[PDB]
Amino acid sequence: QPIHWSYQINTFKAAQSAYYGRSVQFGGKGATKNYPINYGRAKELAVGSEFLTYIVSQKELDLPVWIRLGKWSSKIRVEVEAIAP
RNA sequence: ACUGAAACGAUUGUUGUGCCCCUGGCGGUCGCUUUCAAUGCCU
Repeated sequence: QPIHWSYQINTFKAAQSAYYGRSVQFGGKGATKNYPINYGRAKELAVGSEFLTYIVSQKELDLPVWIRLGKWSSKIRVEVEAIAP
């Protein structure tokens, strides 16, 4: 559940590793296969955000206080409390 | 296969080109090197 959230729209690119770069149309010659050629804009969930989840288990659980999520393996602080009986 | 695996908004570019701290201006004005003195004493 999102408790507090914001979005950033940030561009991402393909690198020109060679000294010479041609902008090629996607599906053109030398570009005929589905790969991230050219550029795109990602609407990311931003640092200014907080989400709430619940884990239910039948045994005391050594939950990691850091996790990674998504397309770019991005860090989340997990702060966790066991809800007492 | 975490709505997954990899993922450069990049490449190039001179805040540039011209420009007299310039013009005018008397270190000027006033001012006695002055005041006193035996070529002297004797033949």
